Amino acid sequence: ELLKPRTLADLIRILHELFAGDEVNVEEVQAVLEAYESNPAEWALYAKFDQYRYTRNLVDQGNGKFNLMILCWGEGHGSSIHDHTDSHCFLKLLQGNLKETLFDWPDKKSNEMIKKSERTLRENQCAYINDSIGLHRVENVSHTEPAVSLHLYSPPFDTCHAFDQRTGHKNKVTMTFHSKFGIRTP
Ligand SMILES: [Fe+2]
Repeated sequence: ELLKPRTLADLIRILHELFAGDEVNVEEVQAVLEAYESNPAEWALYAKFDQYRYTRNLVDQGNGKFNLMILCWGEGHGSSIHDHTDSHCFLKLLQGNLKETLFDWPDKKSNEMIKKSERTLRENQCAYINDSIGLHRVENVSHTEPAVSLHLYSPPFDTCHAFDQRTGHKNKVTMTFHSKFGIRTP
């Protein structure tokens, strides 16, 4: 029975229960993420920014079924176009706005990937992506407001592919945590 999380802690407890089994219910997960009201005090600790690019901050390793991490996007910061390694990927805005651009999987040819769709994700909004849906690029296009987001991936994945918008070629990148449980990890 899905309850409203009062707090991040609560949220994380509910997530552990939802992931106790081995097959997830995406809707239910998205609904509890959406229902958590962003409270900066509760996650301030994980919101470590870098001047030059966005940072991944590990919050919870999830008894091995999922990662939960906070990302921090300075003004004009953005990701590349990427997939999610056959995993589920939820994303909640805790603060600010991100622009998400979805691409279709490139065909084997070398041509400019073309954007399926585009949308702004607002605070507390929770979005869901997986590889059957497509690839996406997330950016903070704001010139004045940093953005912070909450990301859940299940199962956890170390690496993903990044795509060249031009040719659609892809590289395996190994995602690195800026911090882990509130501790900076170079
Ligand atoms: Fe992503």
